[PDB]
This record gives sequence, C-alpha cells and structure tokens, in this order.
Amino acid sequence: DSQTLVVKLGTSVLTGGSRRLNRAHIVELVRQCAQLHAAGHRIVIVTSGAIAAGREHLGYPELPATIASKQLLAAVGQSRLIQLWEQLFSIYGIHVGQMLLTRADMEDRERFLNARDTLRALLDNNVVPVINENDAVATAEIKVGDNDNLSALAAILAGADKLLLLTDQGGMSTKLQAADVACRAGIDTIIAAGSKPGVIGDVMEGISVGTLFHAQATPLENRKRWIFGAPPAGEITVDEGATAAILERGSSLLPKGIKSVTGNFSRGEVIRICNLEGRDIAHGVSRYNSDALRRIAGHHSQEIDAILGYEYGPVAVHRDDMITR
Amino acid sequence: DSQTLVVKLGTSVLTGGSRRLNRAHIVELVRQCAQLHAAGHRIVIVTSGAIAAGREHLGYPELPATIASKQLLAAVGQSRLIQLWEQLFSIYGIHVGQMLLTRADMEDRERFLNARDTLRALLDNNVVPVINENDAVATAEIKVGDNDNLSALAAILAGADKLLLLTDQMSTKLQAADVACRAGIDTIIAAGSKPGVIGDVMEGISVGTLFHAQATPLENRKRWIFGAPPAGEITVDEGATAAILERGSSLLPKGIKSVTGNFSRGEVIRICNLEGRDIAHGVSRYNSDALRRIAGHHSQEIDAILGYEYGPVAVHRDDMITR
Ligand SMILES: N[C@@H](CCC(=O)OP(=O)(O)O)C(=O)O
Ligand SMILES: N[C@@H](CCC(=O)OP(=O)(O)O)C(=O)O
Ligand SMILES: O=C1CC[C@@H](C(=O)O)N1
Ligand SMILES: O=C1CC[C@@H](C(=O)O)N1
Ligand SMILES: [Mg+2]
Repeated sequence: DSQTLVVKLGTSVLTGGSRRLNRAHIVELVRQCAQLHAAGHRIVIVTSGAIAAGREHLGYPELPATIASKQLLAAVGQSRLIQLWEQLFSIYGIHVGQMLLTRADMEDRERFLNARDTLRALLDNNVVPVINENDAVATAEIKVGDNDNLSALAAILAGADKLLLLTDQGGMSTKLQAADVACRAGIDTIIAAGSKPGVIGDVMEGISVGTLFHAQATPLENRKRWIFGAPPAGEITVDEGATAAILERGSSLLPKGIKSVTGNFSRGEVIRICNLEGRDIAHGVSRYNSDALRRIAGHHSQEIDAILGYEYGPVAVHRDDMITR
Repeated sequence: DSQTLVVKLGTSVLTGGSRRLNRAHIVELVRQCAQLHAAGHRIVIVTSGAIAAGREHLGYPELPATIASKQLLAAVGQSRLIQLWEQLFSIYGIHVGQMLLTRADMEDRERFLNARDTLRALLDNNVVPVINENDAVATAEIKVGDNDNLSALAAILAGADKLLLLTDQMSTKLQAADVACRAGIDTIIAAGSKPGVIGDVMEGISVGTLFHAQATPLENRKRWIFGAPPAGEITVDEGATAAILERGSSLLPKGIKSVTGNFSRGEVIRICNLEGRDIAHGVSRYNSDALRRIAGHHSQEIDAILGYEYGPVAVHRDDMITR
C-alpha cells in the first residue's frame, strides 16, 4: 500500500505567476503532501524558486547580466527557499532535508549510489527531501539545466512509484523528456495543474487527473539507470551502419564504426554518441581513453592490441553500459 | 584599507563544547563580524555544525552508524544551519548566501573560477557567504574532509587578506595555515571565546598565534591546484623526486616508474616517491595509459611511441604544487 511520490514544483507554480513566492499556494500543496505522509507514504519534493526567492529578498537589485549574478542570487535565494519549505512542513510536524546536486554527482555509479542512499535514508526516517539543482556552486557544463529533467533523476534516485510534474495551467517539451526518462526507468508520470483541488491525493490514489504516462512494461535495467544522470565527458561520431546497429539491434559499439572523437576523457567516463547527422543517439561508458579511441577508430577488433600496446577488450562502448535514444 | 576576512568556526566553537548549537555565543561572534562589515570590510563565514544541528532538530534519534545516517543528519542540519546564520546576521541588517562545495568544484580551472566569481559577486554586493562542505551530496572520495582545510581554500577563492581559524581553546589547523600562508594569506589560530577576537585580528592585535603570509607567495595562476582532488597517481624515480623537491623542476617521463588509475590530460594527479609519500600535485600533460606507455623513456621517443606528442614533459613545473 505504501508508495513513493516525487512532486516537482517549478517557478510559476511556486509564484502563482507573479515575481514572488506565494506561500498561500505552497502551503496548500504542502498540506496535501502532509496528508499522504501522515498516511504512511513517502514524499520527495523537487523545488525551483531559488533565484526568485533571492531577487525578492535582496530588493530586486541592478546586477551585471552574468552567470555570477544568477549564482549570487541562488546562494541567497536557496537559503530562503529551504527555510520556507522547512517552516511550512513544520506546520504539519514534518521535517525536511536539503539536497543540492548537479550532473557531476551522477558522473559515477558510486556518486549516484551515494545520492540514492542519502535520499532513501531521509525517507526511511520520515524526513521529506527538498531537492534542487546546486545553482550557487556549478558551471553551466555540469548542470541538469531544468528541474523537469532533474525531478525524473530524483524519481530514479528515490525508487519512486510515481512522478508528478505540476504545471501553472517549450515548457511542455522538458516535461515530455522528463516523462520519457522516468517511464523508461519504470516510473509512472503525471503532468497536472498545481492549482487543481486535491491534485496530489488524486494522483496517488490512481484517479484520472492530468496527463498520464504509463511506465515501461519492461523497464530499462536497474543497474544502468544511473547513466541518465551523467554529463557526457566527450562525444563520439559514428557510422551509418553503427548508428543502425545501436538503434535497431541494440548492439555494442565497435571502433570499426567510429568516424571522429571530441574531448579528453578516460576509460570509465560517460560519453555521448552522435550519428553523422549530428543527433545524440546514445550515452555510454567508454572502455578506452579518448586519445586511444582516435587511434583505433576505423580499425577492426583484432587490430586493437597492436595499435595501442594494450587492450581493454574489442568494444568501444558495451551495450550493458549504454542508454539509447 | 578595506579588507577581506575568512572566519572558520568548527563544531566545538559553535556549541561552546556541548551538543547543542549555542545561539548566545554565535550571535556575539556575528556581532563582531557585523561591526567589521558596517565599516567596509568583507566577511566570509566557513561554518561547521550541520550534523550537530541535525541531531538536535530531529531530537537525537537512534540512527545506524553508517555514512547515510551522517548524510541525512547533514541534509536536515545544513537547512537549520543556514537558517540560524541568516536569522542572526539579519539582526544587523546583513544578508547571507549559502555555498556548498567539495573538491569536485575545484577539480578544474573553470569550476574553480566559477566558485571564485560567485563568492566575489556576493562580497561586491555586501552579502556574507556562508560556506560549508556539501555533506548531504558527496562521496568521501571528493570531500575536502575538514573545514580547517576548507577555509584555507575558501580564503584563496575569496582573495582573502586574513584567515582566522577559531578554536575551543590542531594538525588540520596547521595544514590549513600552511596552504593559506603559501597562497600569501596571513593565518591566525585563536580562541573563539576571547572577547573581541575577530575585531582584534582585523586590527592586527596579537591574539592567539599568527602565521605570516609567505614573503613571496605561490603564483596566483596556480593556487587552484590546492583545491583539486587527484584523479590518479604517478610514482617516481629517486632522481625525479630530487629534481622536483630540491630544484623545483618539471617532471619528465624518464623518471616515471608506475601509473595508478584512469585519467585524462588536463586532470590534476598526485606524484609519489618510491617510499610512498605524496610529494606534489600537478596537471597531467598526457593520459594515464599514454604515461604507462612512455614511462622510463626519453622525450625524443614520445612521438614515435604514442603516434603524437604534447611536449617533452609529463607534468610542468608551472602546473605543479609541491610539498
Ligand atoms: N536550475 C535551473 C532552473 C530550475 C528549473 O529549470 O525549474 P523549471 O524550469 O522546471 O521551472 C537552471 O538551469 O537555471
Ligand atoms: N563538514 C565537513 C568538515 C567539518 C569539520 O571537520 O570542521 P571542524 O568542526 O573539524 O572544524 C566534513 O566533511 O565533515
Ligand atoms: O527560475 C528559477 C527561479 C529559481 C531558480 C532555481 O532553479 O531555483 N530558477
Ligand atoms: O562535526 C560536524 C558537525 C556537523 C558537520 C559539519 O561540519 O557541518 N561536522
Ligand atoms: Mg574550529
């Protein structure tokens, strides 16, 4: 009976479409979560609003149009944001815990497992995790970049049964991607209006509300779900045949099919695979250092030993360490 | 004339040696900072106490002695902690900004500079950065591992003139003073319970122990290397150890004896002597497999061995910090 639900609240949900966090709207969504919590369910919050909270608290100041500006606002806003969640949940006797992360914290199976553990330890002790991107401390390069996608990753981390993406009803687009990442990991996804009375309870019960996305009948293997989180450390461009081999046959990537290789990356790191078109067709763990791949690109499997002076098997990226599409 | 001070407050300072954060002791220290802030000075806080705040807030629950327990405590505790710093600084009309980080945020020049700019943007706008390790989201492998060392890095990031390590009155404190002192930052170790200690340190009044900034500091372009977590290691000749330590020379592949791990060109690595001691960290010019392949060989052979070449040196003196 007990279930794990991730609720994602983006900025216009939190502000009610104004330039200020709306505590009336938020406390009403907290009340709904509390009700499910009191009933034995596990609740995870993914929250936006750090920058809006900061802008408000500093009195809307003139700032250089720079990333430093946004990060300074998030440093201030995130302080205020977590307070707001803490105070509001405390009305209902519920404790919260702050987690701030980026793709960097999922560049490994190990760092992914670490984040998973923290989050499950929170839920196991009846604390609600309040998750957001670590905006104050991050380069654009390591960020998830939108909270829709982040909440899917959080759903995976939490071993969630459902993901609820609240809307204030491009914005639709990240939501569809999130629904896709989540469903493939075996998690039901619902897009629904934050302003709909009893929305969160309805979703939890199974009452048709918002837009339903069924979890994949047979989900992507648990052991490789962490690859969804990793930021690709470089990109590999690949054959017409290799492309087909990966998308149709679900096969591994042979260096025979590699056309080019961009970036510096090591064996063990996750990289992006592109077709000649330029489209991202897969992410997967590299078996070879990047200087070694440029070297064995185009050559058959039996040749690797002799080109490099060593081998780490015949495959550039193994299907078991790969996520297509 | 206006200055930049980093104040580090560990757990026993914030609790006054009990298991609860002491709001009385803390507001007094905040008052001292605020007085310096109002006079034009730039104040940065490096705070411990997330775990202690967490246990108290949860009512001292019985938790498994695991790292996930510590991480849950930090997740709850950091939240309480940032709230306490904000509430108290606001007494004085001062805003705070939360920054949580690990060595990962300093594994790179770019990520290092990104944090630098954020911390300095906070200060230019009179906001006090409240800095801590990201204990809720981090593996052991990527943490600084102690807030003494963390504050030395924070001082570097901030372009601090002084670092003040507050005590409940040691080795991690001496380590942090070394890092700061080398980066040209005066480090003071002194008792947090000393009346006017923060204000006194700013005025240069003798309180506790002062460690002087290095007469000629480590070059600024390479200070970020104190921050990085080594991505792998190299073990090195008796000859190469001596060239590095005694004559500050670059590292040539000839003296490389072994290579540990998987890493790329551009990543910081650790250099070990044969006895196993850490003697320098420096940016690798070659990937780890390439290094295994050219270890013990002359620079002339690199191109012929690898099929390419990035200069005669495995780790340049310019991208290296010894010790
Ligand atoms: N951290 C994100 C913003 C958060 C976010 O995207 O929230 P949403 O777009 O789901 O309202 C960024 O890249 O600035
Ligand atoms: N929070 C950090 C460091 C805390 C710390 O050691 O500071 P201390 O209380 O020793 O001055 C951690 O990773 O344990
Ligand atoms: O749109 C926004 C407001 C705050 C920031 C965040 O991710 O918290 N993004
Ligand atoms: O000793 C402690 C208290 C909490 C944690 C921290 O430094 O935040 N370490
Ligand atoms: Mg201390």
